[PDB]
Amino acid sequence: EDVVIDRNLLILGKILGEGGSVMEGNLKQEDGTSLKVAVKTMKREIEEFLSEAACMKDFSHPNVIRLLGVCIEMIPKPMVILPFMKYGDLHTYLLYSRLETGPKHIPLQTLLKFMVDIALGMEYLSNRNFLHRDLAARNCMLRDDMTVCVADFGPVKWIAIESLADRVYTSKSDVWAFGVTMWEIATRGMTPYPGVQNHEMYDYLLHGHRLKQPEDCLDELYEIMYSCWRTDPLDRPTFSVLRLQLEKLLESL
Ligand SMILES: NC(=O)Nc1cc(-c2cccc(F)c2)sc1C(=O)N[C@H]1CCCNC1
Ligand SMILES: [Cl-]
Ligand SMILES: [Cl-]
Ligand SMILES: [Cl-]
Ligand SMILES: [Cl-]
Ligand SMILES: [Cl-]
Repeated sequence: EDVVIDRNLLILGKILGEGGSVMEGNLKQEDGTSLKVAVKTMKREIEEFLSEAACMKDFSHPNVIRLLGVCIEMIPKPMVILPFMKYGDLHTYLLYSRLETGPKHIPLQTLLKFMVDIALGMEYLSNRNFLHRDLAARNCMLRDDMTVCVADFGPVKWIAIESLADRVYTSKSDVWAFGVTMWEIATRGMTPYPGVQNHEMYDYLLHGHRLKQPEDCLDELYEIMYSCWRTDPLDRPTFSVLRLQLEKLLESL
């Protein structure tokens, strides 16, 4: 396909993360310049892979990570090629922000803009009937301009009650993972459901218990993230409704 990149245009560097592993890289480009890339390994069957990557490579949105292509080193081991992001994942960034060494205290207006950015990304993927299935702040990347894009597309405390039960997954389960992500950002990196263990989570949710309003968090913001966890998927808003709720709340500060 036009998605496959020659292994010779790619030089692999140091390991950055674990998701097999994700590496630093140089991509040699059509214009003779080299581009900083992240290279992530993957766990025939590769035809369905290449075909999915070919599909994702057509994505174009500031708040979705570009898939620049795929390499196959040879047993074939394929590798997803992505623009390198020195600011790393959101979750780590939030934790670092609570240290004096790390980034400055993040004001709420900036925390809401992270949420708007993810909403915009998920709005765009949702429209093309693409399901993420692993939305969480650890899988949102920060670009050099500090804009957030959604990533690592294709964790029980992010799985929506209907997906825990029936092994069903719709865009509305993605909306559930989005509210948990909104909570991770409002809490600046707390694990969801403190004092509840992974095995207790289905029964905790089944008895109607939800993520608790964070201490900083605005009531209006907590109403938006609470709407993402309504029992019936059909009663949850769409990403397009959510994006505009958040855009409108951000406008009023
Ligand atoms: N694209 C890019 O630069 N990637 C990328 C870059 C990372 C990174 C960038 C600068 C410093 C550093 F320590 C890590 S980490 C990472 C990545 O893809 N992490 C994944 C691990 C699996 C779960 N979600 C985050
Ligand atoms: Cl290499
Ligand atoms: Cl950083
Ligand atoms: Cl509750
Ligand atoms: Cl909680
Ligand atoms: Cl509460």
